[PDB]
Amino acid sequence: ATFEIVNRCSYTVWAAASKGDAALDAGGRQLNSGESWTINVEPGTNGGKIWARTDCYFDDSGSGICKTGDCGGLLRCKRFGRPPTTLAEFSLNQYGKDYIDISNIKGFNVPMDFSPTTRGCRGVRCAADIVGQCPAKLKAPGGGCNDACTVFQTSEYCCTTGKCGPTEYSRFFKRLCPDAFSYVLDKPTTVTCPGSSNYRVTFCPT
Repeated sequence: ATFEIVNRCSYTVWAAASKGDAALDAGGRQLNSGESWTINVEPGTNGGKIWARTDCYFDDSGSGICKTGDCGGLLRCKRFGRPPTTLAEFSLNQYGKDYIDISNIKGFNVPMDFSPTTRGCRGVRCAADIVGQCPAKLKAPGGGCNDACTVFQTSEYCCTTGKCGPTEYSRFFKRLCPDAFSYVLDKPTTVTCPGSSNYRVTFCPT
């Protein structure tokens, strides 16, 4: 499957793509404002994610640090990033269907649109100003708006027992971005697309 990752933000981001135990394609790249990066994701990839990282410094070896979404200090991510990270999530070719969603379960850093470029399903977006409106206790100093599980590490926020409900914090994300997951047991906002669809992830869509 082809993903085109587009940075419409006014600032540089460092895109990342991983399935948690390996890079997808090159795993990461710098995207200046307006740049597009096209990756190939193997059919049948389960549990892939794409995100943006902000305020990164990397050396010639591709080693460094980012203020949001750092993936163990590497330009080319093999593992998932440190919250807060708005996530584009996908599982491809699962019994004939692709499944896509946006998630705020690991917080929010950059607004995102995640849309197919082929026919047969709708996209999803979270483009509200979550950082500007972020509750004081969830604001991340490096930028972004953390989820409550990351900040407080309770069973209720992290849904550790597999029973949890919505919270004051999850409802904040849900109010601003209804089409994104706000907590682990949120009513799913997953979209089902035809198997082998292609997609575009746009940072700062509006």
